[PDB]
Amino acid sequence: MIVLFVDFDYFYAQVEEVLNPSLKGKPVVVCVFSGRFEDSGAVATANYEARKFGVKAGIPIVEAKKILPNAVYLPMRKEVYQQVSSRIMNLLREYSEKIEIASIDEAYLDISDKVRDYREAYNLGLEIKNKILEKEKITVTVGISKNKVFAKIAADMAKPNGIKVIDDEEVKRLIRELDIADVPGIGNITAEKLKKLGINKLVDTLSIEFDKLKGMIGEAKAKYLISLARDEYNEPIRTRVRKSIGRIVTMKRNSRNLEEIKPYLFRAIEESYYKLDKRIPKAIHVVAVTEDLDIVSRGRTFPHGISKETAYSESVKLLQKILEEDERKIRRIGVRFSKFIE
DNA sequence: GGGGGAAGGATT
DNA sequence: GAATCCTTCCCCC
Ligand SMILES: Nc1ccn([C@H]2C[C@H](O)[C@@H](COP(=O)(O)OP(=O)(O)OP(=O)(O)O)O2)c(=O)n1
Ligand SMILES: *P(=O)(O)OC[C@@H]1CC[C@H](n2ccc(N)nc2=O)O1
Ligand SMILES: [Mg+2]
Ligand SMILES: [Mg+2]
Repeated sequence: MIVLFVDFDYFYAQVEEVLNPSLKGKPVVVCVFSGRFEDSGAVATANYEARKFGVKAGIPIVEAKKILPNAVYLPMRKEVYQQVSSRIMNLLREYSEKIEIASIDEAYLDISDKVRDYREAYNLGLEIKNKILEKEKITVTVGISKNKVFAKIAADMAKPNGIKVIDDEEVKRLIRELDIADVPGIGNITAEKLKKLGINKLVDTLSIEFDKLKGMIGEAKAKYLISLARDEYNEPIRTRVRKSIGRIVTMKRNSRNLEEIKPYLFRAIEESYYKLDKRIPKAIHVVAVTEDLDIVSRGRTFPHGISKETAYSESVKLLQKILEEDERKIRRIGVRFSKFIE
């Protein structure tokens, strides 16, 4: 089994770059402006020029403008990015039908039946980068290894516009030396608590009693890390669809008033049914964000499809429940749709 | 005993 | 901040 993983370089910022020639060699920061106070919101993506001075995804915009005030700041245009992404993934499909589109900026190809060894895979990867650059002017990084996780790790390593093979000797070395925080699917909440116990490398995961590990990070992550350190991670490359679509918006202050909150909620529904195409969800969640970092939701699932008009009524009810079962005022309001037909 | 569903939590 | 996916828990056949 040979896996070829493809990840798009600083993707939202790079698409803005391709579109706007007046930008490339400068620092570029793609943001989501919550539209509240001036410069309210966060950084979604920054190019490498911007990253050098500390500005990266998830930091507050006002923070990015202190450590790098003169950069070019741009609002997120997710639909533009999604159009480009869709085109590149159709390019990817041509190299393998065994493809796992994991997110808007990355995918896994099972190229086992296509190539006989890592040398041929590396040439294939080069051909893939070349065609994506040619057709879309977008640089990508390719990872190649024996399974999905290590192929991504290879891409993580290959910096931007790179390509890298992690062979079998290399996985063994990586199991012992790679930081747990560098493992796909392991975020900082998980990395930090493990690190306090001295669990810093994948191999350490074997040194700790399974039951303690499961009590810390949960059964799934435990087994996941353990399977990695044991060099027996399986999981084939399979077709993936987006499971949920939704809209969450920030309100201009506001509070508890129903008829005040309702107009935002309604817009989020419009946008969510817009983005759903002709998918048809069976479940709906209304999500509100309180006056703190507190996120509260209420949902309902039906034995059938939810018509858009029906989305309206149910979503108000769900909101009524949130308002009734929580005293804090509401800052942001949204809706998520899931459990689609087929 | 194991879906399924709901509510909260974590990752990108 | 926004979008999405993951984790835990409850209940009933
Ligand atoms: N706190 C965070 C972390 C990440 N993201 C988004 C930004 C990224 O565009 C996207 C995917 O993460 P990537 O690490 O792949 O980021 P980039 O594609 O922008 O750059 P790179 O390819 O170097 O990873 O997740 C976000 O919105 N908020
Ligand atoms: P990123 O570094 O570009 O990685 C994206 C991947 C796609 C799926 C997966 N993912 C997404 C969202 C959540 N909550 N959990 C995940 O594991 O990361
Ligand atoms: Mg990327
Ligand atoms: Mg990515």
